[PDB]
Parts: sequence; C-alpha cells; structure tokens
Amino acid sequence: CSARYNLAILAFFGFFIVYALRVNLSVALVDMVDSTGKKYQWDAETQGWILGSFFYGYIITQIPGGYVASKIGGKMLLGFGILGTAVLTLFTPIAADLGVGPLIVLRALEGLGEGVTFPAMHAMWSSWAPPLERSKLLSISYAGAQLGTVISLPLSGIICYYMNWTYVFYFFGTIGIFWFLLWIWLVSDTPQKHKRISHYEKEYILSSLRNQLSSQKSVPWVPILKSLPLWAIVVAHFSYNWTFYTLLTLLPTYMKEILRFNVQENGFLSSLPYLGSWLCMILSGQAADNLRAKWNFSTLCVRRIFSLIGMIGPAVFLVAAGFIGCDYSLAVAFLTISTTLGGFCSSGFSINHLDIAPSYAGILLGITNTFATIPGMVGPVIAKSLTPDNTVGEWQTVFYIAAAINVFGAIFFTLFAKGEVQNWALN
Repeated sequence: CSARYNLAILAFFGFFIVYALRVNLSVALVDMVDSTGKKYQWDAETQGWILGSFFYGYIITQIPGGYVASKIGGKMLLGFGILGTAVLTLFTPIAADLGVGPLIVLRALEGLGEGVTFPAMHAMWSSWAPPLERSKLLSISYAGAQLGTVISLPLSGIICYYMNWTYVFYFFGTIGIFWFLLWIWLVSDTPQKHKRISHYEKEYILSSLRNQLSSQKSVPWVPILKSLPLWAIVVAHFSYNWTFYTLLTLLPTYMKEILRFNVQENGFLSSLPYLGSWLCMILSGQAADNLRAKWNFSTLCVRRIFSLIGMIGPAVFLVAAGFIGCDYSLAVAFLTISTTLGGFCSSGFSINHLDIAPSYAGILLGITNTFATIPGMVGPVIAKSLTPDNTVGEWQTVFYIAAAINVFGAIFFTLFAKGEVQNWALN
C-alpha cells in the first residue's frame, strides 16, 4: 500500500519471526529431552538454563541496542539483529549435538540478537511515524510480535509431531533469512533515504515530524532516574514478566508432564492462552480509551485499577489452575483465563511509561525492560529446579510463587503510582 504502512507490515513480520525464534525452543525442548530424531538426557535442570539463557543474552544488549540504534539508524540494526538470531537458529540442532555449554552460548547469542530489535524499531518509528498516526503504526508493529507468540506454538507442535525438532529450527531459520532478504531490499531508514517513496507522502511525514522534533528540547541531556514512580513501574513490570516468562518457557513442559497431553495438542492449547491475551489486550485498550473519555479518574485511578485487575486476575486464576491439577479441561481453562487477564495489565500499565514522563519513552523503557527481563534469567531456572520430578504439588509451588509475586507487584505499583509528571520531564 503506502510506504510507512509497507514498513509496518515488514516490521510486523520481523517481530513475528523474532518471537517465533524465542518460543520455538520452548516447544522443541519438551519434544527434545529423553524421558524421531535424537533425544538427549538432560537432568531436569539443564532445561532451566537452556530455556533461560536467551534472556541473559536479551538483558545484555537491551539498552546498548538503544544507543547503537540512535547512533547508526534502525534498518541495519534490526535486520542484523534478526539475521543473527535466524542464523543461530539454523545451528541450534548442530549446537545441541556438541553438548550443553555450546547450546547455552548459542542461546545467549540469540538473546544478543533479539535484544536489539525493539530499540531499533523505536528509532525507525521516530523517523517514520507521523505523530497523529504513531498509534496505529506501533500497534501493528507489535501485534506482529503478539501473533508471533500466538502462532509459533501450533507450528512448532505440528512440525514436532509429524517431523523432528531439527525441522522446527531449520524452518524458522529459513523464514528468518527470507524475511531478512525482503527487509534489506525494501525498507529504508528515513523517508529522505527511501528509494521509491512518493513526493506527497514524504512531505506529509516530514511536515508532521517537523512539529514533532521542534517541540523537543530535553533530548540531549539525560538526568538521574531515581524517582519513586519509575521504580513502581519497574517493580510492576518485573512482577508481571515473572509470570509471563515462566509461562512462556514452561507451559509446554507443564502440559506434557502434569496434564499429560500430546505434543500437537500441547502446541495448540499452549497457544490458545496467548491468543486470549492478545484479544484481551486489544479490547482492554479500547475499554481504557472509552473509560478515560467518558470519565476522568485523574488518569491515575484507571492506571492503578487496570494494573490491579491485570496483575491479580492472573494470580488468582493461576492459583486456581494449580489447585485443580491433573485435570484435562479445567486446568487449561484456568491457565487460559489467567494469562488472558493479562491484557488489562499490559495496556493500562505499559502506557503508564508514556504517561509518567513523555518525550522520555525510550529511556524509561530501557530502564524497565532489563529489570523486567531479569525474570527471564531467573524464573525458568527456579521453576525447573523446584520441580525435578513433575508432581502436582511441585508445580503448585511454582504457581503459588508466581501468584504471590503478581500480588506483591500489583500492591507495590498501585501504592506509589504517579501519572502526570515527576518534575524532571519538563523541557
């Protein structure tokens, strides 16, 4: 269609692929370990490190990704940060035969690759997206990643059921490389440096970003960010990402050990949770817009209410999913509802970083994403070391810990939550 919307679609597919490369192992590992290709003997804790080293790689280069993106643009950064991942995924089946050390190193490198995508997309959209249309563009560019998580579980399940897991890794690596070719050929870095853009579209984009940049003054100097509300956002994001990443990296293992499912239905009914989460995030954005339009609530009561809902609903329904274990339908239903009630939190709290200190979105997002990726490094290891032999009580321990963390994060956020400005964001 247009030029900025063509860039959206190519970023949509890019983030789809990056989340695919993040979760394909989360399925291929439950079809990989030994209790038809090769099946290694990993001692119920090696799987924790293999699942959660990608997030070491992610947290290493979250913020330096933002710096390098502001420096040398976004196109090459995102393209190479997805190509590195979709090339190391081509070698994951080869690095598995070498052992475990090489596999953890390969996933740390994949985390290095995938930690630089969003900080580059934000620069590309600071150069492309007109202010009065930034919302739809970012919405598409990240619904890409959401649909990646939603669809990457069924495809991994199917390819692990009818074929091996090496085929999962080869298929996702090949799709990654094909999209990287499309993304080097089509997308450019800035409407000025675009090859086949039209005059009127470039003039529209530039005449809107003219105001956007001219209204910016606090860009060069960076202050200290030791304010209380920022640590509230950080603690809430940490307590939400704990549950999110624990589920992301240990839902197929759960459905194959406790609930005693297949691998195909494992993929399908492991995807359904995130499909619900995505639909709920969309509907929750709509409901938040409506509730802030018709009623005021000082723009902060809505934040704390949506955080309470989207962080306690998951906790209580996760305790429920843990309580009634070893049951086919009710357990997966409670899990689906528990992670479906996360869209409330997602929208009505991850927009609090925009509302607390605008024009500083990148900085605050960088300070939040690392301290909420920490769960990616800890959670899987802890939840696989607490349950060496899968029993309903062993997994109830994990679910209880996750729900308690959710409740604590919700309390800590709704307590010290501010929403107008913190006296260091004014230009």
